Amino acid sequence: MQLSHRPAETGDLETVAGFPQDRDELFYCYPKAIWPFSVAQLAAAIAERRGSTVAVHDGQVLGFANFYQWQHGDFCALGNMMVAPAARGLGVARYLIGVMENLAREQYKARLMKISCFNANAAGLLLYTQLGYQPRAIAERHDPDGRRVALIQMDKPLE
Ligand SMILES: NC(=O)c1ccccc1C(=O)O
Repeated sequence: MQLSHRPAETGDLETVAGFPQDRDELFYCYPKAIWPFSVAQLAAAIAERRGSTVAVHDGQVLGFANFYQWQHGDFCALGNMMVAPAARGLGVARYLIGVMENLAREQYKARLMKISCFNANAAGLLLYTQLGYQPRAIAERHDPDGRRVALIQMDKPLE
């Protein structure tokens, strides 16, 4: 695994929009989106967010993330974390989170990163825990079927 990163580009959109594999996966990384995901929905998110970044290995875009909140001197909130199915479990999310932490520090002078994770996403909860994120609160959300879910709000200091 030899990873690099760069800002997302329009030519990346179809690849990245292909990463969520079902309605649940889309919900866990973009709960406002509607299944099926699309390039137009992804581009609309990018336009209203900051710091949209891809991770690349062996000439392939394998991961994407951005910030859905950003407050200079204060914090950023990581969003839209998506990884190519074949590249799951291989450190791509871990790598991108590190890159986004540096970007929050550098671009926003952030002292904290916030990550919100839906309760069903065990893999995310475990990874964010390995990376030093701590749970702070639990908020109620509703999934696309109107079922109540729990959004675990985590954070981590950035010095
Ligand atoms: N902004 C959110 O409500 C959210 C919550 C959990 C995971 C991802 C996101 C996201 O849209 O990026």
